[PDB]
Amino acid sequence: FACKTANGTAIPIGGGSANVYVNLAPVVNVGQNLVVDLSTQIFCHNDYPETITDYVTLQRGSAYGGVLSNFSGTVKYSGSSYPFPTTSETPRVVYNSRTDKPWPVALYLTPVSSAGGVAIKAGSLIAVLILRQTNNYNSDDFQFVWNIYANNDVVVPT
Ligand SMILES: O=[N+]([O-])c1ccc2c(ccn2-c2ccc(O[C@H]3O[C@H](CO)[C@@H](O)[C@H](O)[C@@H]3O)cc2)c1
Repeated sequence: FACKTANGTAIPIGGGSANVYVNLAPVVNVGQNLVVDLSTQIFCHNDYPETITDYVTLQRGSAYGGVLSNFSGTVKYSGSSYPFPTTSETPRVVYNSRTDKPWPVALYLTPVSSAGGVAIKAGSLIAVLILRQTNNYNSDDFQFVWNIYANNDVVVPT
């Protein structure tokens, strides 16, 4: 089991950490959601699906910078939503193919009532998402740590 990113970096067997750079909607209104879709950013596969089934969770999602200060919301993992920043580990998604498969995570972030002007700064860290991988074969339990950076400013109109 290993993963790769839309920025051309990787995390091999055994886990590790990578950076992800996301283009964000430039304007988000109070009462609306900023969508941060990681399924177009992070892709993983199973290295021996003939005999092994891989299990993958979002172990913890943490907010930083302008997301931490100016937004609330949810994380959608494989069709179900949970609070973000996270308060538990999600259920598992099965990886059962060598073919790249997106990691089905997206953040839905809404501005807090006090937000206005530049709410997320270009280049800044917005989230850290920990992917936990196990299997039905051995006792491997690996963390793939994804540091999510904004590529651009996000403005919340007054
Ligand atoms: O039954 N056999 O004959 C048999 C069984 C296993 C075999 C082979 C040949 C290679 N392997 C093998 C390949 C990869 C492997 O672990 C990595 O990939 C797993 C699947 O993605 C993942 O769960 C692990 O955490 C680790 O990332 C573990 C074993 C033959």
